[PDB]
Amino acid sequence: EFRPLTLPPKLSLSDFNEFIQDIIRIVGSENVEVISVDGSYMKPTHTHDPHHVMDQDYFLASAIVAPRNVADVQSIVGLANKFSFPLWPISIGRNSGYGGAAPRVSGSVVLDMGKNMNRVLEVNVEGAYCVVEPGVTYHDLHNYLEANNLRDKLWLDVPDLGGGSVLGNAVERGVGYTPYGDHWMMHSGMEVVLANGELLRTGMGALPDPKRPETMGLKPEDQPWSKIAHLFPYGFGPYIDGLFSQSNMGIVTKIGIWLMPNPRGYQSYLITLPKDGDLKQAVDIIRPLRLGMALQNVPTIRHILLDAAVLGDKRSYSSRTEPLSDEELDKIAKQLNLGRWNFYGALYGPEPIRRVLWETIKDAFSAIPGVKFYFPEDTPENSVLRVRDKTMQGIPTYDELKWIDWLPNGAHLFFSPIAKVSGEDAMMQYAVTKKRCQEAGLDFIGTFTVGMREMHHIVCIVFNKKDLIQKRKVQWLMRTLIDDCAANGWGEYRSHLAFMDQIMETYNWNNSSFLRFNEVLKNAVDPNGIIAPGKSGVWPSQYSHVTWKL
Amino acid sequence: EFRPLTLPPKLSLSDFNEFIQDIIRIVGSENVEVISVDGSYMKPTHTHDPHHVMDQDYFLASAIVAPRNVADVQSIVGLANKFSFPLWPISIGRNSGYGGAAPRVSGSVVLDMGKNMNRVLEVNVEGAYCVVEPGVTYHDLHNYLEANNLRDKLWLDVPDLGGGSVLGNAVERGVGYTPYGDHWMMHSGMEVVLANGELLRTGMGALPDPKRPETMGLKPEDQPWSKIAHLFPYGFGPYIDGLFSQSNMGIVTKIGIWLMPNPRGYQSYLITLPKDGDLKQAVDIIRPLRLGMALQNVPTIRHILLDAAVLGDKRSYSSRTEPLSDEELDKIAKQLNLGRWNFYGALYGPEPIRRVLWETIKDAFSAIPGVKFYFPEDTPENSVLRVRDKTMQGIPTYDELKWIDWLPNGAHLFFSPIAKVSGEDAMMQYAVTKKRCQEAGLDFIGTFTVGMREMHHIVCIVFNKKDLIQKRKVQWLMRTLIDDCAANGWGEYRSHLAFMDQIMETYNWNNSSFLRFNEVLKNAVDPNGIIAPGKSGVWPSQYSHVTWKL
Ligand SMILES: *Cc1cc2c(cc1C)nc1c(=O)[nH]c(=O)nc-1n2C[C@H](O)[C@H](O)[C@H](O)COP(=O)(O)OP(=O)(O)OC[C@H]1O[C@@H](n2cnc3c(N)ncnc32)[C@H](O)[C@@H]1O
Ligand SMILES: *Cc1cc2c(cc1C)nc1c(=O)[nH]c(=O)nc-1n2C[C@H](O)[C@H](O)[C@H](O)COP(=O)(O)OP(=O)(O)OC[C@H]1O[C@@H](n2cnc3c(N)ncnc32)[C@H](O)[C@@H]1O
Repeated sequence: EFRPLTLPPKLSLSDFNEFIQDIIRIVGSENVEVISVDGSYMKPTHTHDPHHVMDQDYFLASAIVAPRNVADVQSIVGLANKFSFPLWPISIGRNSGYGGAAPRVSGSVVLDMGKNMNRVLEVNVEGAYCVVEPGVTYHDLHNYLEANNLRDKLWLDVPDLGGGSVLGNAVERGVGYTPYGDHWMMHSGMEVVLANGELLRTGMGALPDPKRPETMGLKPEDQPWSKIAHLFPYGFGPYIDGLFSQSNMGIVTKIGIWLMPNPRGYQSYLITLPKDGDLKQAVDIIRPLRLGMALQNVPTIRHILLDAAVLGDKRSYSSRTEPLSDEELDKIAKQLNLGRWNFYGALYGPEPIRRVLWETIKDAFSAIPGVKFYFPEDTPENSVLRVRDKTMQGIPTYDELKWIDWLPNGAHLFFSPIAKVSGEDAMMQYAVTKKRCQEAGLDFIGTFTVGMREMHHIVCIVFNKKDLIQKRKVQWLMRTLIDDCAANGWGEYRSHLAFMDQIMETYNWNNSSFLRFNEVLKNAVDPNGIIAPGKSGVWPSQYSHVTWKL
Repeated sequence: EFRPLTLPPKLSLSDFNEFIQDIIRIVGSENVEVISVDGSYMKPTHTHDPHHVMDQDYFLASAIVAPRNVADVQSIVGLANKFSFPLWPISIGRNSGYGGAAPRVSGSVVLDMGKNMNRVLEVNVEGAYCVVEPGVTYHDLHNYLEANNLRDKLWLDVPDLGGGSVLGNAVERGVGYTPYGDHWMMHSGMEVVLANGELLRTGMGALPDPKRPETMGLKPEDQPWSKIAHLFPYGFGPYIDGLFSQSNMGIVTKIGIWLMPNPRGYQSYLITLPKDGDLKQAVDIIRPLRLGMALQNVPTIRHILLDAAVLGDKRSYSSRTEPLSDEELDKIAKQLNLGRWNFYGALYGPEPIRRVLWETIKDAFSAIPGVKFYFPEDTPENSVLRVRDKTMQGIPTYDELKWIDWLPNGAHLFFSPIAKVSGEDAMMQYAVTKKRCQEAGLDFIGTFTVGMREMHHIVCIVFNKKDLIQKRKVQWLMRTLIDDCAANGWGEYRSHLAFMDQIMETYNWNNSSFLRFNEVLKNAVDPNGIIAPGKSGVWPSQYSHVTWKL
């Protein structure tokens, strides 16, 4: 196709054309869209940032290509090398709040790996795992399990929503809510196309399945894995798996994810915490309970405005233009039957064991006056618990999409520091975050998701994506929480596109030895710097720091 | 000093002699030894492989050097990059069975990091971790907890002996026997000196601790870590940590390791299995018990001779010079009241929970005919249950050292394939391995250790290090088994010095793609190839493959 809206850097129009002509020859014109519209969650955009904090067309694709299979990927990459054409690989592109499917560098070909590379590759029962291609959503896989009577033997692990890529999310090191909630941790045996075009599998993926007649002359892409590939991550030698999560080191085409066996007993629950300051003692209680396997999963501590926004928009609670007061949140608390904070957990296993745990948990949260315990049955039917009852047993839902509409043309953006699993520290993070929010005039909205020794603090910034004063005030808000949080020893675990640079600039111990060593590994595997340049602040040498850093 | 037995490649007497006087000026002569003796476990050698299968002097150092502090290491690294000198960084060198301290390339300096770098830097109770310099053995750290009555709050996780380096083991991807047995996956935040000489801290350890008067003007090395440095491995960006396990990509100077809080109740146990055959049905039972969480640690499945060898040498069972018959092991089994395979585990937490689990396990294993269940109390003073009942609660011990002395000049070598957790696979592998040991004229000795979805199969080759006819047969055994298991789809998880190249060539999916990529990264970060050339079969460009591989 003829003439695009932004060309990649140093590339003439002539080339872009002799390039996209060559891509069209391989993939067919059906699998190429050249850009010369925000959409929705269900039909996600592949061109730009749908919850945009910078101008709408700031991070913008030049093309979008949907490779049919692994070989088309090698063919594309070969070409990208020949033309020095940056590539932005996506799986589903539902990475909203972090940029969605937009390229960090405008002009890049967005690689729609998920459109056609779709297959649930294997579901293995006795080894309790699955292999997945980029195009399998959480829902795709769920329906795979149901339509195979498999929901009786194995369970999933889902984020808040069901539309996200299984492998896409995992390489982002994202987080879910059962005992198998550490998604990256649950991987074994990845397949990757390298910057140079070669296919690599990792771990025991590197151990070939022994020759037999059935598998002869199969393209490497299409070859089976040897037994232990998806059972043991480490293989032998240096353990390079993690070079492919939050990286531009590779394009991931296959991943193994371990699936949790049906526990033979399930029960979700809600603990409501009356006062705002009950976060402090709550976290303090969750701490020995996490480290000692009374809490089996990844429980969440939600802010009252998180649940409030799922149920109804802002305009239905107050007409005010400024943020909500402390009295007015107690009013939304007493209203919905929730606390200021709300702690959602789940128990897994046979009744005998659930029994003891639950008494231990109840009897621990009892030192907080006015506390209240609910099973899903006890609550209203539109309740958030009644949604997370599904979420913490591996069932994909979409109800939690509703909080994005807490403001007119709603858009979210995550500020995601990590805090100690100590009540003192969590308050500190809160008060530091809560303060700047009120300065930018945003309401505070967030969850703590409870890891073993860590808490992901998801500060949910919603903003009117068509209010230009406010978008700029969020930018100022973000850039400041980052710096503030650092000045207090907190770094963010994951980053939006426009804060990649700054957040990375945050981990500068010993004069940025981490980024330097990272850069070194980038230039070695991607000589011409074509895979996802700029991702996580890692820039190859042909991209000037002065020109490209934000 | 002046005249070693072996110079490194390409390096003159005069050059070596300058390097050596130079190193002496930094570290002091009482930290430098030039070599111009096999030691014990209680005092390990630093020059060569003490359980040598190759000639005794085959893997040999030109000298040992012991840096006092991290700056020393940098200084040394810089001399090595100047003179083109191979380093071989150890912590303790108790890698008996895998080469001990021996340098893969002879003429290397062995860097004894543990001799002075020695300290438990931290033990944090709320965080339930520690920070550890290379020299902190398991016992050392155990003793550190006792001197602060922390034994009552925090528990270790330990390998079969107490001598190993906490981080030595950890970066070899070692294994122990509590809920915390996967040692590598219990690190957070490590410190590395790169081949270039620059100091790197990984993960959150790259977010620096914010400034305050009390820490002003400290060298990088001595600086505190930010609050989330040993709580959250991932940090931000590409996750390089695994690049430093079982590789030559740096010298580790510190590490964080998670510590398990006292569970509040602990019972260990021995289930014995009568027939050689029972191995099969046993493993099928393990599978759901492991996968559903009835089995909380890494339990092991032990071959009779291992136990037997703990209790006396071979000469204490038969004057036989050749392998013990199948029927003789039946005699031995009954002799000390064990089965032909023995299962050891433990239960963690309060009485109510342990009960329910320890029933779930009784019932499951009872399907095996002639089964028998022993708590520690039920067995004789000398028991392996008694030794292990300490081990699966993080107590250092040394009893299991005896089995090394099954044969007159007993030395052990490990063959370490992974197996699925399936009785049918386990049996196939066992059969492949037993057969070959037989053709080699050796007693088959071995444990499976139970990972969640895989089994570590340690075939324990013990042999008489002065028998040359035997040395050669173990050499034939090892190399035959490696291949055999590859032909049946099974890779080795960890390697001895003499088998590193071969093991790697086993992981040759898609025309050795895994090795090649590995070599790229290596050469990038080690322009001069001075860090441990040839570990894991990963050779820098200056080391020609023809000259250097076995
Ligand atoms: C809006 C929102 C988001 C959200 C959430 C709740 C709401 C209402 N709750 C989440 C949660 O509970 N847990 C979680 O991890 N994320 C949460 N989010 C954020 C986000 O929506 C989800 O994480 C979502 O699953 C991520 O989107 P997706 O799975 O579609 O990933 P992607 O769009 O493809 O892009 C992710 C990044 O990964 C890299 N990538 C992806 N595939 C490849 C391949 N195969 N090769 C190389 N790199 C790949 C890209 O760099 C891209 O930036
Ligand atoms: C003889 C024996 C061995 C044994 C065992 C039982 C017996 C009777 N049981 C083991 C077990 O249960 N689990 C396990 O993982 N290993 C077992 N072994 C083997 C061995 O005894 C122990 O594993 C021991 O812990 C290993 O020795 P050590 O901990 O002392 O390690 P090292 O010799 O100092 O070094 C080993 C390799 O690690 C790399 N290394 C070490 N230090 C560094 C630094 N600081 N930087 C970078 N790399 C480092 C080197 O590659 C070195 O060769």
